[PDB]
Amino acid sequence: IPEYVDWRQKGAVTPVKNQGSCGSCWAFSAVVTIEGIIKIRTGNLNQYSEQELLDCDRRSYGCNGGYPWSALQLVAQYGIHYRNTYPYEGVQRYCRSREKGPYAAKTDGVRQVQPYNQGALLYSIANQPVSVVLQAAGKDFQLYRGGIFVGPCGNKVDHAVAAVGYGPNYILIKNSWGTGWGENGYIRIKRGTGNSYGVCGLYTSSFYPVKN
Repeated sequence: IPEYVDWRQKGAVTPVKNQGSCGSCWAFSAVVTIEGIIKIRTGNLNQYSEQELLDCDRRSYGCNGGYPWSALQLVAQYGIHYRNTYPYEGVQRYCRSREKGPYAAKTDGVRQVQPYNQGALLYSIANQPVSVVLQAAGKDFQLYRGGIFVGPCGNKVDHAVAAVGYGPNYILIKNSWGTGWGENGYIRIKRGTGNSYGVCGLYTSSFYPVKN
């Protein structure tokens, strides 16, 4: 695997979104991984619906959090519509899949990366965008405005984000707090320090869709 990976540069990543005041990060995270794998496998770059997972994943808790792996499982079971056909509202509603016509994409399964392993995480990113969790509740993570983030932060993971690249010393993360946070909505988190949890517990729980 390359020294540098940036899926944004490769055309596999859509504009940064803002989840607003709804703890819909799980759905935002899952959707980056779907936009990424459809681009990789078809060549087409589309945006898909976070709102649809929010409404329809009843394993998850709407605006109160949820599971990127449950959302990924849903897109493998049923599929997902374009963002355009099912736009974000930042509130949980009725699942309206049914009323929007056929799904626009569907995957062939979900896999989990071996936890607590930087190497296994980096080999995944080299292949496609991956969904990861980290502790976002610390003031330092919240007030970040740029540079390689080294903490401080614990490992009480509470936020789902998408890893879209890496370099020699960082893992490149796409957040869902709009442009106004980090480096135009992105964070570079330090890697390669020998910490097994990863900085802000980044190697805790990482999944990605499979598409044949």
